[PDB]
Amino acid sequence: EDPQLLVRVRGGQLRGIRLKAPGGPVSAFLGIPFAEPPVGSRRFMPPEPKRPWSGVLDATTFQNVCYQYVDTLYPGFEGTEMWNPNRELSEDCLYLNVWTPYPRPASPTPVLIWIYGGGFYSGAASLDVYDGRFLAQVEGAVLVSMNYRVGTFGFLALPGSREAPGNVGLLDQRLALQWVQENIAAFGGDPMSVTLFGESAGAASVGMHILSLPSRSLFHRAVLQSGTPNGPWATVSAGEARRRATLLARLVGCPNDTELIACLRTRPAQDLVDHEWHVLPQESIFRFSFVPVVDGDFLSDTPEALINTGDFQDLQVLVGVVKDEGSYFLVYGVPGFSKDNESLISRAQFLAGVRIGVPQASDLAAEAVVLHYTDWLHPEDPTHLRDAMSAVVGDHNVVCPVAQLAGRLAAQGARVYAYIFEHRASTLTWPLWMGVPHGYEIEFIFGLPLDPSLNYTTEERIFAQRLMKYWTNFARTGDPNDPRDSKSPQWPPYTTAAQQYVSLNLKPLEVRRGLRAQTCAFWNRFLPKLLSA
Amino acid sequence: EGREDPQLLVRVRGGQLRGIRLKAPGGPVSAFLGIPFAEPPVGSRRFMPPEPKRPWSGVLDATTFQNVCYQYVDTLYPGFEGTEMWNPNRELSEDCLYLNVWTPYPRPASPTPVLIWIYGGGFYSGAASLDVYDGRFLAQVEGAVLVSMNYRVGTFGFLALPGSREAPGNVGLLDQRLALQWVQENIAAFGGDPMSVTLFGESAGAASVGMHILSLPSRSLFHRAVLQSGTPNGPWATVSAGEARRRATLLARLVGCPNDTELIACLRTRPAQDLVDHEWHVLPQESIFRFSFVPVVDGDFLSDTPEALINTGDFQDLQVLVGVVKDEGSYFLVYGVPGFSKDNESLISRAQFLAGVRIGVPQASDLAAEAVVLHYTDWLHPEDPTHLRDAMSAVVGDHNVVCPVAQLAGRLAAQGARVYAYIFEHRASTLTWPLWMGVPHGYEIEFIFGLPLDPSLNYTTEERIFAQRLMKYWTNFARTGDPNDPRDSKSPQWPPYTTAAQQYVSLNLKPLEVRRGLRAQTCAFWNRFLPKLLSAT
Ligand SMILES: *[C@@H]1O[C@H](CO)[C@@H](O)[C@H](O)[C@H]1NC(C)=O
Ligand SMILES: *[C@@H]1O[C@H](CO)[C@@H](O)[C@H](O)[C@H]1NC(C)=O
Ligand SMILES: *[C@@H]1O[C@H](CO)[C@@H](O)[C@H](O)[C@H]1NC(C)=O
Ligand SMILES: *[C@@H]1O[C@H](CO)[C@@H](O)[C@H](O)[C@H]1NC(C)=O
Repeated sequence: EDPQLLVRVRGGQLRGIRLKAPGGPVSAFLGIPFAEPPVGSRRFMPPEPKRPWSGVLDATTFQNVCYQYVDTLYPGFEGTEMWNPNRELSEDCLYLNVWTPYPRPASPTPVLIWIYGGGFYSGAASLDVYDGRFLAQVEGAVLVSMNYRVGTFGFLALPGSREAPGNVGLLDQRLALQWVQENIAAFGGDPMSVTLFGESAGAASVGMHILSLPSRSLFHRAVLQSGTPNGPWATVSAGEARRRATLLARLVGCPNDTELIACLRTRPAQDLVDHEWHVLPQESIFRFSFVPVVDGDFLSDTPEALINTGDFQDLQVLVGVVKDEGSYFLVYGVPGFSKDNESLISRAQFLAGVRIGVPQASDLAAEAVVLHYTDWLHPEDPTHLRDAMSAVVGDHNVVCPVAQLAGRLAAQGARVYAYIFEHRASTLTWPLWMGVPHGYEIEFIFGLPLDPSLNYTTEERIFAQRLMKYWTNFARTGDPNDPRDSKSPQWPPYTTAAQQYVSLNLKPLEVRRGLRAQTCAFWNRFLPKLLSA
Repeated sequence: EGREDPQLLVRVRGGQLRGIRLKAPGGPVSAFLGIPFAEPPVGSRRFMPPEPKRPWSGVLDATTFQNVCYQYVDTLYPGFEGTEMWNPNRELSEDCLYLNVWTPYPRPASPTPVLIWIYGGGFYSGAASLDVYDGRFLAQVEGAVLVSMNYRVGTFGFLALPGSREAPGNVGLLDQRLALQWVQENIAAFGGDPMSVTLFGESAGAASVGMHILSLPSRSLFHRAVLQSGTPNGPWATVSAGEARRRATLLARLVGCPNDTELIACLRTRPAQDLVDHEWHVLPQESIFRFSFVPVVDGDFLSDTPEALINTGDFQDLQVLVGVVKDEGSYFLVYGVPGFSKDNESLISRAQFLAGVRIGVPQASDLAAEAVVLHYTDWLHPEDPTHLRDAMSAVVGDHNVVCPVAQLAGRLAAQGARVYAYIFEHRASTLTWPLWMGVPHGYEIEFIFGLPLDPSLNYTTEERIFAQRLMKYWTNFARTGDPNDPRDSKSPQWPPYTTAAQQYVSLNLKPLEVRRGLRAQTCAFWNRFLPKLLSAT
């Protein structure tokens, strides 16, 4: 049997499987356990490293998906399903995946580690969209992706308790990073060049690893696609975590901290997920029930405090957003919107919609939002109100958090590269009015167009290769620029002075300045003053 | 009479007048300068509403300009055409309620449309005799009858102890109403059509025109209105009865005069200069574009606040021309905002921009002041001295003119008014202020009145043709309620500003260009958001 598929890690022996990528084979090792199954009395608790095993462990299928809510808004429709889990659901989910060139790389090759999104409430590394074969085959890189516990299982927290101290979903991630140090070299990977890269709740996670001192020993570069540790959706405070947890328990019959969590532990998983979405304080979209918590442990203070004072003199970061961040979430809450019609909306609906999109907003601040996004040359135009409602949601939750993060990281000594992803997929299945929705750069970063049977267009293939090389160049060097290309489109560092980012689309690189600068001043500088008065 | 010119002798309701034959570039005009229309408001009549001028015997000589209402005289740059041209050019006296009349020579045989000019000057200065208010060119070239009156300014026009008989305030406006009454009764004697009367006025004068639109007694004395770079609404044009009462009793304390009757009576015994020497001293906060004594919302001349009246009144039977210059703000900065001067480029620091905002927007709380700075800042270049300077000019200009105007045009329009709106974009080649100030507040006036037609004034040939075009616009609007030429559809047309399309025209040396959105986004800030922010603080 094939020696390229046979690898010895500190915990046993692994048989991977050889996979065909469009222009070569790759070695894949799928379903490697990195922690003891967090079932039973281990539910809600920090993971423990995997006991050693006997024999040769099979690593050729994807393991089960962490237990999570499964979307039903559009049953059968491909643009929603593609995010739904494709393996069975289980609490027994702490496994990771590794792809690598075939043959195994001679010299040590940079590692890329991918943390999926899904609002800390869903997701899985086994999605077709996260296929690591292309990056491995084409760019010669070693790619690791992990599962982490999501929902109540990953982030339910009674802070200061021992039985549920919070953030265990992040600790799942952290163990996989320790595993990559202890084991990746056996695959050819370089433990001394590890890039984290993730999207949405993934990017938020990546950020939280930048902001937690024990994680900094485990990676060297980070990529934050369309998400941030800061902003309104990614963290709660200790007080609010305790409130949502004690309410979920009441909503499932339970019942002291120990008595309280112990009863939850005796509850079939679906009984907890049935009531997940039911503890949110106000009516919401782009607000999630269970998410990281400011515990003084993993997060010593709020990410806002931490980015505002940290020293990032060593860091290298690549941040960015898509053209239409907020459009995806509008169909999941905001009346008037729907994937099936044009979602032309009235001024009444737009006023109502802002209270949803900005649930924490007072009366005064929600009129401040309506007066800002309104085109007063066409104040009743159904098309502008629609596009603006989406802009509110995208800017409040993603684009302006990214702008604040990029600002502070760069100011505090980091090398930042900022982008905006402006190409919509020809394959895409949502209506035209959503433009480029939240999450549809990923298929291009993972090189999916290179598979000929996905019916992507030829320039999309050429586009995919440009991005695949921007990222892997970042991973190699901390600079997305080819060190052998002398074609003028160069990607400049983002700075506080010049605030320059580039646009990712089919045309060559174009350098722009200010990342919705006037509009982010409104969100980042003024509205904080407004609510606190 | 004998050997007198028989086209310069005219009888009015108060007696006979001898006028004068002026040379204009293209022929002569008749001018009647210094016609009294009220009893001089001296002595016990100070602060009182005007009384109609008792008739005189003999033939009154009306060939020179009369006195200027008692007023503060600017002394910022002494001997510099920029400031002097607005400074009073006759003797200062409380005896000052006189008006002037220009008419074609010979006086027209048909009944000619009338234009009545009301000068700006912040309700604290001004005179109908300034060289830029010269009716000789409008009268000669467009064939029109121009009337401009003196109205009392400062304490003497607007100091008010509301509710009292001795000082009911707003008498400065009641002067203007008397002159409008006068034009009704006597303008036929000069060939004028008392059924085609158009008020038109700049700044404080434009404000005044607005008060006449909003006051029912004035509404039968005119038919159309042009408001240039000023409004009755807005922050500076009016004060509440409470504020006027406070400013008056402090001015009394300041000159020695601590029941309202006894207080006013003491003030009546005070040299006119004593009052002028102290009016700048009762403003609540360190400000610019804030004026001590202005119209008061007395419930009489103005039944409610201007803001209330334009929201709710009917205006179908109304035609209005409104507009603004490009740089409304720049002139006021050098009179207050530290960092600004006519002699250097006025490149300020971000520190000075925050200091400035607190002055330009003196009613703003800390939070509102922050919102303004947040909005006017260029966040790609938040410390750029050139951008900061221009932004500071734009804050004063939008707060005080362009957004009251935009609110006025929008509010009138929605309620039946036919509205035309312009932005005046040409800087006079003869301008003496520095280049950074752009087209300052007040420097379209010389072009409406036609001064570039005077060869001695050293304008350009294009400025001459330009000034002719504007005179046609204004007077066509007086004649018809429409600045467009009937016998000319080739040249671009000037559409009415409606709420639905917010259309307005540029006025520059190039042909009319139609634009949409009178600072649409930024006036949402001032006319919509900031009132709510003041409200909830
Ligand atoms: C689009 O469809 C949804 C559900 O079918 C509906 O609620 C919404 O009103 C529709 N929108 C328009 C603009 O017709
Ligand atoms: C691509 O299109 C062809 C026909 O044009 C079809 O046979 C094939 O199944 C399609 N593949 C996908 C992934 O849509
Ligand atoms: C311009 O001159 C005035 C007084 O002469 C001064 O106060 C101001 O600071 C100067 N501005 C600059 C930019 O030099
Ligand atoms: C106009 O120009 C002439 C020619 O130089 C000059 O003598 C005169 O003083 C100037 N007058 C004005 C008002 O500029």
